Amino acid sequence: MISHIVAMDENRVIGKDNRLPWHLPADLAYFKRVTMGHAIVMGRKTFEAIGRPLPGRDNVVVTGNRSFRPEGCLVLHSLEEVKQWIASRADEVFIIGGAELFRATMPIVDRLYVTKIFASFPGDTFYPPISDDEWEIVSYTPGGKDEKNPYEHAFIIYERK
Repeated sequence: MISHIVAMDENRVIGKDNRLPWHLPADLAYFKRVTMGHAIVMGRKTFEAIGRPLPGRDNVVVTGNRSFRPEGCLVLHSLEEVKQWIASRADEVFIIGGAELFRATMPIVDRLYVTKIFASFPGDTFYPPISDDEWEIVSYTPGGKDEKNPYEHAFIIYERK
């Protein structure tokens, strides 16, 4: 199936000035372990902030510009190209970002891996609302606050009701 994977704070902030306002190694390691060997799908801003394809993942970028063609990535330019690509999928695919792409794909996704950080940070981009009428928690794992991870957090998995 197709899944969203995202880290957000108490107010659903997912970014500030194209960067993350927090640093949580535990979440980066979780993201890496979960996405390893799988396709990750991201918008242009997300790819740009990363700068290069993530190793061990099949990197996919969704942007319209046909001149945008970073090395080591599949680029999907239209709603038709994205659906056809989605239609052939068999393994779990991860949409990793861009509030815009998260919004565009919410309807074809059946699972959300949400890392909730229990703190508030400056933010200018947010993950959309998760409807209680549409989603329900199927897994919840408290995270470990320590010297490397300065905030309480939790790894949550939602699936459709």
